[PDB]
Amino acid sequence: GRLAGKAAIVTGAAGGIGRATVEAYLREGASVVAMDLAPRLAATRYEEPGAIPIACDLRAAIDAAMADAVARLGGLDILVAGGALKGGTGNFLDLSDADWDRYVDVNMTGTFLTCRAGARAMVAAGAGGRSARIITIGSVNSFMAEPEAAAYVAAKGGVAMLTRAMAVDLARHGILVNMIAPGPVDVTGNNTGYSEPRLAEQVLDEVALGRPGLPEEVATAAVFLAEDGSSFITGSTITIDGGLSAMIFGGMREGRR
Amino acid sequence: GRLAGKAAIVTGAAGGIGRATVEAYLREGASVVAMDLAPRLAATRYEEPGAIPIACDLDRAAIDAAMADAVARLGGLDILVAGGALKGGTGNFLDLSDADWDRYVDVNMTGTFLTCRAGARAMVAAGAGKDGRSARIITIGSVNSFMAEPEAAAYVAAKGGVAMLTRAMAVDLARHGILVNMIAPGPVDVTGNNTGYSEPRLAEQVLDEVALGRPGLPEEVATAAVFLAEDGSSFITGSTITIDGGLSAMIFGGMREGRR
Amino acid sequence: GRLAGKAAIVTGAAGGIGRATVEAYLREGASVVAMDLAPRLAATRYEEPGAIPIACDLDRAAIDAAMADAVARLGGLDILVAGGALKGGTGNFLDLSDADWDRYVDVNMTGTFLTCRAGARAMVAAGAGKDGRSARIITIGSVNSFMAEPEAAAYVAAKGGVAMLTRAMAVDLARHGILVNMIAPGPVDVTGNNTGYSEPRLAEQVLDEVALGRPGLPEEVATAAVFLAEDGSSFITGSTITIDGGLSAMIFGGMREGRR
Amino acid sequence: GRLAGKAAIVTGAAGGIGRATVEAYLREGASVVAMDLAPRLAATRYEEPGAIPIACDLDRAAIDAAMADAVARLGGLDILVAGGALKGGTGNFLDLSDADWDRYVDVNMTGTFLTCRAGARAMVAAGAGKDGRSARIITIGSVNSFMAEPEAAAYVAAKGGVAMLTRAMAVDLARHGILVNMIAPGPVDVTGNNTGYSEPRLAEQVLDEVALGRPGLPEEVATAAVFLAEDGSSFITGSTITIDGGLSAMIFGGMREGRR
Ligand SMILES: CC(=O)N[C@H]1[C@@H](O)[C@H](O)[C@@H](CO)O[C@@H]1O
Ligand SMILES: CC(=O)N[C@H]1[C@@H](O)[C@H](O)[C@@H](CO)O[C@@H]1O
Ligand SMILES: CC(=O)N[C@H]1[C@@H](O)[C@H](O)[C@@H](CO)O[C@@H]1O
Ligand SMILES: CC(=O)N[C@H]1[C@@H](O)[C@H](O)[C@@H](CO)O[C@@H]1O
Ligand SMILES: OC[C@H]1O[C@H](O)[C@@H](O)[C@@H](O)[C@@H]1O
Repeated sequence: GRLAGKAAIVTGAAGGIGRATVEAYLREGASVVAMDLAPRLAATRYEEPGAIPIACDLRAAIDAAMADAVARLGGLDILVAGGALKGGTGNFLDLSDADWDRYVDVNMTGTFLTCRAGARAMVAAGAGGRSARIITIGSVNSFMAEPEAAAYVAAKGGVAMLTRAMAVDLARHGILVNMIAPGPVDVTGNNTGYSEPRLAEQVLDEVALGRPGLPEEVATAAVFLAEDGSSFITGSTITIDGGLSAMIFGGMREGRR
Repeated sequence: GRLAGKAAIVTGAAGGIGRATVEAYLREGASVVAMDLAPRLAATRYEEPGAIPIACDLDRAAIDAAMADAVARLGGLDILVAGGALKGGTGNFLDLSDADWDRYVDVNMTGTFLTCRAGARAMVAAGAGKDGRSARIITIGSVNSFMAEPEAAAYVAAKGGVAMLTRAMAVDLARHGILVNMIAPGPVDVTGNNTGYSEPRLAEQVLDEVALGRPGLPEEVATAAVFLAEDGSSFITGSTITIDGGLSAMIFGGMREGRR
Repeated sequence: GRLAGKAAIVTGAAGGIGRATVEAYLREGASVVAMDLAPRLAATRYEEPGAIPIACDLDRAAIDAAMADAVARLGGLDILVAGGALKGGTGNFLDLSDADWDRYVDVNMTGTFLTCRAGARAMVAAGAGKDGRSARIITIGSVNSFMAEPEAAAYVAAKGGVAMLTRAMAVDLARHGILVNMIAPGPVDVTGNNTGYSEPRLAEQVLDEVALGRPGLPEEVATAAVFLAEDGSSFITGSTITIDGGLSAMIFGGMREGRR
Repeated sequence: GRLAGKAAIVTGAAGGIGRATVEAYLREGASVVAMDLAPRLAATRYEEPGAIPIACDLDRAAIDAAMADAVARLGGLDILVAGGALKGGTGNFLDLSDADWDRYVDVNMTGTFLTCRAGARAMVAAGAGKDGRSARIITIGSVNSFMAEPEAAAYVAAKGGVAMLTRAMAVDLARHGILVNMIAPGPVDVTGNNTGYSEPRLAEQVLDEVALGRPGLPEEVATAAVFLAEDGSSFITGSTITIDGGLSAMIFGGMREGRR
């Protein structure tokens, strides 16, 4: 396997993308801690065996969970920071302090705290001929805004520049740092995530491939960015969006018109 | 003047860029509130007359109070320039403390959010759009909103936050007659002394990395704040004007003829 | 006027954006050559007086001849706006012919290169930088310089070409006192008739994809050509000013309140 | 192997990146045509067996002939890597000749267009999509697709062209079951000798501007060509994978701890 013998922590590991990443990592020979909220971990099953579940709460909690995870793995080669609150709130005019703080604190500051803890553990465990790997999960919303979700969109721009600042500062310490930017991803397991009629029409217009992605289609990039061969890739984004961010006036194309 | 009769609030108005913007706005016929920390306002003079100083503190209670007072004194609000910002690095990301992280995110990202939400609500209350013309929000980000300097992860992250906040604001506020854009400065000498980038290793890297081979002046950034606030810029929203002497356009600038 | 005493060439000067730029430049005190095809110049009127018409054809021989004549009549060159462009799509990439490819690349990419090389040489010959101020090259790209419309691969490719040409020119010409920037318009109605984007499916997609919910006017683009040509923009080079009503800032605009 | 049973054409297959890609593709179970100039193919050896060499001249007649022959021998086409490219600078933009311009645009932009149009038509003819899996076009651009090096305006312009071509292809070919992406390498040492970036001023600027402080190896780029060609990458189209050791992510790298 392409990750044979590597120690990995995946946060948000109960959710769609996090879950698909745990499974792809186990399948490629890694030892994997799956970190998420206690209830969620309780309620999930993985199609691959070997996952070490560890409950956490995306500051004291984060440090405790990360220390425990590194203790059980005997080190740390790979961090996938997949923990994230999703969803919109309404127009920016009515955006409350509580909604702002929740998205910024959970998504931006939570990812910072997790990645600082991970990076320090990687250095302590001797990162660097080969390099440790930090992988953040951002969004096409790290670059272009959806309506009525200013707190989530701002946080994602924060995560994108955090990723680049981390790449720059951690290069000397033998750690490579990159982001994965998914477009729409159906996480229902049911093919019902984007089935609301107006939403399904706009997916057909705005995504070149005309559909949402599956979690497995994102996890594959997390393997690519964790493997030995990706040793000159740092500070970059792998965008996984079926052409969403590449296209304008996609509603006018042949086949849609 | 190009801003004749418009009501403007400029935050960070004691600092270099904020100060140059207050002066350009007064020169172009606007009524201007200059907002900054009380001490700083006390210690500044403007080369143009008419500025209405109002002390503020980018808590949240403070921001609302200062904005309400500002709008009361202006009799409305057409233009907001959110220039308040903590600058500077801390050290390597490995040693970045919770306190430094929180301070940059809370002051630069959340402070800009709180100021812009207050501003936007005041603009709507004052009838933005009603005569066919649009109110204007202008945020000051940085080349660090797109590319990272070393040893400043908290500041760089916050600037990415401000860049996407700006685009989310543009999208949501278009229906309310408000246009929202960012100005992204590269290196800007704010000493008044031409000494801001004079440390020898730094001055060498400015010569290599900036195509024009020098730092900018605050006035060179203020000119874009006038452009983005004027009536003519009525189809410009969700965009960035980058003011960096070619920094973000160039790679291997140390190899160019004249440098090598 | 903001361009008082400056010598400017505007190419594509019969067309919408080029015409609006000639008029804004005359209104701001510049001496202006209007360059375009002979027939088109014959068929156009400007709402401002003073334009020096000069026919051209974006041969290479033609471009040099026209530029030499223009510079002779102006007595120098401070400002070039390279607005000449073939627009329009062809069909799916699978069926894109050699003739359509060559025509879009040759006219839009190479024609902009030839015009800007001639302009830059003339600017240096006329002493660009000598008075501490810089000459200015302004290219007209598109949102298609960064994101692709369907069924227009030749036009889209050429626009990405022009975007990178612009940056390469910024880097190489900084030492010669010339600043180089691009303007990237989104949809612009050039009918004078409010009928450019009136086909019903198209009008629906403009409402969905443009935050301001309409096409721009030529005048809304020209305003940036003045900003980029004036003395105050002296630290701005290698950049893009995007004028698209939020098109490139937004995704899933069809879902927003007021549209769904 | 991850490409087991797939038919691939790799152009520029004698050169560093193209060679490393042919080898990685053979190692992952693909049948591979290696396309390049006749002399170069004659002079190269691959560390893996199975390559089908086919001479070509990125010569429009030549391209079609070589591609028809390649598809005939493979019995179809699942994967195209368009790696053919002229590299190198010329001098300042002011002195850039028509002949250098045309050679870079014609070989790098137009040659990539002709190759990819041929490839895409073959892929459709061979039934791309029928089994629910998609054919794959991979273009080799550069960090110069986005930011300019000095003294290489023709090469840089062409790379911006190839970047936007890639996106226009992604958009138009999605309905035909083909995914299209670019790989953007930073500095890559293609000497086999660790001498590519050894000139002292250059080596110094690589240390300053690349976060990893070195050039890449061809193998470090080829790995992304495998990723983009495999079945798992089925939601990735219109994108860029940048492989540059942090070059495009960083500013003022010369100031970082360990360098200053
Ligand atoms: C606001 C929000 O939570 N957006 C989701 C998803 O709903 C979107 O489809 C996707 C990008 O379109 O971003 C996100 O992953
Ligand atoms: C970290 C920080 O505060 N950066 C400053 C300044 O020091 C830099 O020169 C400039 C970007 O280069 O950004 C900023 O305006
Ligand atoms: C194919 C083409 O020429 N595109 C035009 C115009 O049709 C579009 O509306 C505009 C914005 O997409 O780009 C362009 O200026
Ligand atoms: C001039 C030129 O052809 N640029 C090449 C290469 O020489 C550079 O090292 C690389 C990184 O700048 O870009 C390119 O791939
Ligand atoms: O010229 C300074 C330069 O720093 C880097 O090398 C790159 O990220 C460029 O984009 C930036 O412009």
